[PDB]
Order: sequence, then C-alpha cells, then structure tokens
Amino acid sequence: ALYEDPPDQKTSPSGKPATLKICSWNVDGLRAWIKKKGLDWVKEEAPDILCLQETKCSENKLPAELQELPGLSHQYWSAGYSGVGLLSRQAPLKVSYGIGEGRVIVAEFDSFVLVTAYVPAAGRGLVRLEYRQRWDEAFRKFLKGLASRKPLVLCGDLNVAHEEIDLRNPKGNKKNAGFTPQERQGFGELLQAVPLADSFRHLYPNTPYAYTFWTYMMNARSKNVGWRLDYFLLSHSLLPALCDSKIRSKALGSDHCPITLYLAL
DNA sequence: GCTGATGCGCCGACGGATCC
DNA sequence: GGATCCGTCGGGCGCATCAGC
Repeated sequence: ALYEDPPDQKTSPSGKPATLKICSWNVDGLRAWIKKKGLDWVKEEAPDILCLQETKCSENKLPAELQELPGLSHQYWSAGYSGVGLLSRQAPLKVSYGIGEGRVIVAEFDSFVLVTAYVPAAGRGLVRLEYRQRWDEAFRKFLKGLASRKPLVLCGDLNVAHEEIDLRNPKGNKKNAGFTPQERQGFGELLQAVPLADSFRHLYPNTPYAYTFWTYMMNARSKNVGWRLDYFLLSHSLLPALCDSKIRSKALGSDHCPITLYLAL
C-alpha cells in the first residue's frame, strides 16, 4: 500500500507554537544528491537545522552550493563509506564528533543537545552484526552521559526497523540487516536506557506503510516496499514540545527520504 | 583531465519443498 | 493441490581505485 504523510502539526499538545524545524536525510552520496536537486528540496523545507548522513564526501570536496545556504551557515562536517553533516541557522554552543568522527555529530544548543548518527549497517550476511551490537552498546552509554545534562534529540539513520510496522516485509527480513532481533533489541534498549521516545510512533502508533528507505532495486519505492530506518528520538522532557515528526516520502535524490521534526521550544 | 571497468557496500523476487 | 515458508540469488546506485590514453 502507498503512504500519504499526514499534514504538518505545528502546535504542541500544551498549546505552544513550533519554533524549531529539524530535517534529517541520509543523502546516499552528497555529491550525487546535489546533482539530483536535493538542496532545492531543503530550501523549500526551510529547516533551522539540517542533519545529513551517508555523505560519502570529504569537506574539501563539498560542492560550493552548500556554502551558499544563508539560513544554514553554521556547518559541521565529518568524513565513500560514511560521513555525516550538521547545518544550522544558529551557531550551537558546543560541537563534538564521535561517541568517545565519521558517524556522529553532537551539537549542544541552549535548551537541547542534538546528536546526528549514521549507525553502522549489520551488513549483507550479517558479517558486521557483532560490531553493530558493540557499537549499539557504546552509543547507548554515550547518550546516557549526555541526557543527564540537558534534553536530547537524536536523529538520522539508525539502520534498524524497530517493529514489523517499520517495514513492508517483516517475515522475510528477520535474518537481514535492519530487522535482526539483535538490532531491534538495541533500539528498545536505547529507548528505555537514555531514556528516549520514537517521535513518529508516539504520534502515530498504528500507522503502517510509513517508510524512509527503499532499495533502488526491483522498483521498491514506486511500490512502497520499504523500511523506516530514519528517526527522531526525543528525551521525555521534550515530548511536551513535540508538534510533529514527518516523513517526506516525495523528496528524491537518495534511496532514503527526508524526515522532519517540529519542536515548540 | 576524463571515461569506463571493477570492487565494495548496501533484499525483493522467485523457486521449490511441504503440509493442512 | 494450493498456501506458505525458507533458502537462494541478480541487481540499482554511488564512490574509490585503476588503467588507458
């Protein structure tokens, strides 16, 4: 079945208007994503904060169009395997890289700490599943020592469909990367240990067919055969500020679609 | 400097057993 | 004997590297 994303809710349950728009997008090759007009979609989206994953591009190789973004001038970049980026209208107080460089950017703002993550894939044949489980454990601990200080927002490709609702084909993908019990359990452990909450599922717990990733192969996107691998996870103190978590199914330029968070801060 | 090849990383389609 | 479940496998796309030239 096809998915139509509900309209943007820009008011919090407590009555507070949205003041912060965060966009997250695994661009699957920043240079290719730009040739596919992905920046033009970002300009239409007008995010205060843009988090990019799978850049596969060093900073010295970034197209000059990224430095021609007047509303996203504060740019933080890591480094054809991974690569993450954080672009912000306002300068964050503190920026760090890693979980204690290429998969994690931590940006501290006045009322919140933003973490963007390109979580390592378990691999075809699950060759890197054990490293992912150790990675998952290292990230969870690192995030626990960040949430204690200030509210946390975590965005990006977590390389996991938490539940059967997060993918079109749960039964045949239970031994595939993204739907292993090991990865699903790691996500549940991040939600309970930090603690954090799945923004989209908190808002839409019974909504199926909502995916953020489709294989370029076998025309998967045109058939909505996909997976929800991209998330906005929020500390429970920030749930009162949650106005919406959106899935931008129509934006192209990658096998991953953009996700957008509206916060009332 | 540029093009095309190859390598590497990153599951939906379909064939074949099997069992109500 | 057809629904279903598992196992097997070609393939889209980006980028690095290489070779040619």
